[PDB]
This record gives sequence, C-alpha cells and structure tokens, in this order.
Amino acid sequence: EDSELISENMHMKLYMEGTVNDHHFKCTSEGEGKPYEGTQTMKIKVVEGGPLPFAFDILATSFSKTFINHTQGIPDFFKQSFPEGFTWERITTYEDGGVLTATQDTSLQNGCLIYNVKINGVNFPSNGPVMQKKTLGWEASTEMLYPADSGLRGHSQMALKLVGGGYLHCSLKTTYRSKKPAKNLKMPGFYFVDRKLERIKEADKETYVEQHEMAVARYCDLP
Amino acid sequence: EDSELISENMHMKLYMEGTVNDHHFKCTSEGEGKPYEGTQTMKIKVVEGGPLPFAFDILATSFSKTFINHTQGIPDFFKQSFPEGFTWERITTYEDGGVLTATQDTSLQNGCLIYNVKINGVNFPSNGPVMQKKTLGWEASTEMLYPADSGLRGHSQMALKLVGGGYLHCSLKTTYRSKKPAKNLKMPGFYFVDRKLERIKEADKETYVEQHEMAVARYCDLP
Repeated sequence: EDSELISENMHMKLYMEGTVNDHHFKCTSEGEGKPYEGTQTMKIKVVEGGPLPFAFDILATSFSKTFINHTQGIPDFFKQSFPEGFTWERITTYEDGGVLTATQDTSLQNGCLIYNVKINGVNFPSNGPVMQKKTLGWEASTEMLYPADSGLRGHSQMALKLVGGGYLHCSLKTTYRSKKPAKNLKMPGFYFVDRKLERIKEADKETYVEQHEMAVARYCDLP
Repeated sequence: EDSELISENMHMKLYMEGTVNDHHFKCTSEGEGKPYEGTQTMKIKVVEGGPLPFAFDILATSFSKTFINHTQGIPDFFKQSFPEGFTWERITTYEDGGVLTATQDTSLQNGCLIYNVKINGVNFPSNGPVMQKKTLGWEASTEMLYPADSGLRGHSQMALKLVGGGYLHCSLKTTYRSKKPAKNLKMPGFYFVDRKLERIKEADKETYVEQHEMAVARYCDLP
C-alpha cells in the first residue's frame, strides 16, 4: 500500500524559517535518500541569520519521515500518504528550560519531496549549553508511534552530548497528520522507530552542515 | 525613567501569523490604550484561514506589555525600553496536551506601537475543548516577573472556562528581552502583574474580536 510514487531513490528540498529566543533565521537544504532502506543525507545552508548564536543540534530533528524502513509488515503511514502528503507538528522540551516547537508540511512535487518548516524556540537559558554552543550531537533514539484521535502520535526522548562528557535530556511529542482521506489509509498499530542522526560535516561556523539519518521501524526485539 | 515617547494615550497595530495543529492563519489588529492606567482595547480580524477551527481564546495572550500600570515605584522594563523596544517569547502548556508557543517583536514607529507575532500551536487534542470550540474565556490571572540571566522572566498559570462549567488549566513561561542597552535600564526586583482579559464584542465565528485588558503591577497585597 505504499505509494508507487515513492521510488527506491528520492530527492528532497527543504525551506525552514523561525526564531530561537529572539534570533531570526532561515535555512534551505537539498538531500537524497533511499526511502525503503531508511537512509538519507541532507546538505543544509543557513541563508539568513547566520552564523547562528545557538547550537545547530537543536534544529537537527526538523530537517523526514518518508525515509523510514518499515519492517515486519508495519503499515507505513508516511509512504501511504502520497501523492497528497502529510504534516507534522512537534514540541521538544529540554530539561533546562528551552522549548522548540516546529510545524512542517511534506508534499511531493514533480517527483521531488518538498519540506516546509516553521520553528519557534523559546526560553533557552542564555548561559546554558545550547546558547553557548557547547553541544556535540545526539545519541541514538527510539520513537514510539500509535494512532491518535486522528493521525499518528509519536513520543521520544533524546540525549544531547555536551562538551566535557555530560548530557542534556529532552522529550519530543509529535502528531503526524495525513492529507490522504482516512478511508484510503491502513493505520498501523503501536510500533517503534529506532534512529541514528549523525553529523557528517560542518563548515563556515556551522552555516553549512551535512547530516545523515538511518531509521528502521520494528516491533519489540527481546526474547 | 520611562520613555517620554510613551504618552498617556497610545495606538497599536499588530500583525500575527501562525499555525495551530496543521491550520495556517493570519490576524491583524488595531488598538488604543492608556499605558499608565494599564488599560487597552484591540480590534482584531482574522484575515487568512478563517473561520479558525480552534477557540480564539488560545490566541488571547498573544495580542502588549507597555500597557501595564506599574505602581509602587516598580521600575518599568517595558516603558524604559523605548525607543529601541523589546521582544517576548512564550510557551503556554495546556493540561490536556496542547502547547502554544509565540514569539513577538514590539517596536515604536511614528508614535504608533507595532507588534509582530509568530504562533506555533501543536498537539491540541482533536476532540478537546479548544479544537471543538467549547471554551468560555479566561479567569483573572497573576504573572510573577523577575530578572533572568538577561531579560525579564515571567511565569503565570491561567484557567480557561469551559462549556458545561469546568476549567482547563495551563501554565505560561515567558522571557522579555529589551533592545535597549542594559546600562541604560533600571531592572525591577520580583513583582506581580494582575490582569483581566475580556471581550467588548465579537462576530462571525470569532473572525472579529474586540478584546480589552486591564493590567496592574504590584507587590504582595497582604498585611
């Protein structure tokens, strides 16, 4: 039931705008991935408001759900949604008071996936590791997903590596909404997505960033 | 040491844009108030995305800190900030899972206060009173304000009255940031702002709302 419109190799283009604390910025990105293998790479440019006065890491999860390897016959909410596409909306709450919300539209245009993202980041502590750029990327994580009243609810927790060897914890809560009529969708049951979000390259005081994700959907895997 | 640029009667103009869940909208408003008496009225129009599929009440606090009567000699962070102006950034968390963040710029242009607001609301329950438009306005509230590492931190709790006679609780956490050099500012200590938010009139499924606020700053009122 995955859309035939999602091929083995797919390109993406993204536009992102928002504010973190009081700081306005815009990014664009281009990427390529293998939707059925759950892998993708994005090459990202900060085009307004750079270099950013906050850790780029807080933007990482806002740059792609079509590129999850849905194993074990798990119905794929995201690949099913095409050609109509889907949205997502999310809050990430950091233990030390910062919050980042994002709202995103995913469409498919002329064979290319198009992402449009709006970011609102608020109350990050002025002397904390995000605003002081003391962060070193994300540990691997697992999202749990299950049907919401409409759409799909996701929850995860993530750990941000800090200089000096410690961690900053956060929680993520998401709702994914399909633009495909509900009667044309086979909804999954409860399941997990295991993912690794890895930094490949950064240049020019983090105004150019390459990042990669691997994401695989499964049920529980312990006897 | 308030700015002489803030007179006894001031006008405001506002532009607001955002998304709640997946729903894009834009609002504009025109207003007037008495900054030193802590009273103001705004005439608000939904200009894109109307009628909104959520309760207007969730936008009420995003439509004005210059209009607080700062009593008891409390240094007035907002009135001192002109001509440069100030920004605010906020998360409101609802007990039933919705979150609304907002970021705001306050400027003074040709004697008129100009507000620019961006809204990101996420995860409002589909059958909850906000998305079902079963709300009846806000009870009176009190914000506590005190210096942050830079800026002014605010916290509040608010109760949204519901059709049927119950309440939906939320919490608000804000940072106000002055665009005036910190050496030219006298910071307050800890204080409270008591407020009431009311409507004068509304029409056409809340696509027109006239909102009024009275806000007075004080210290504890108990002997």
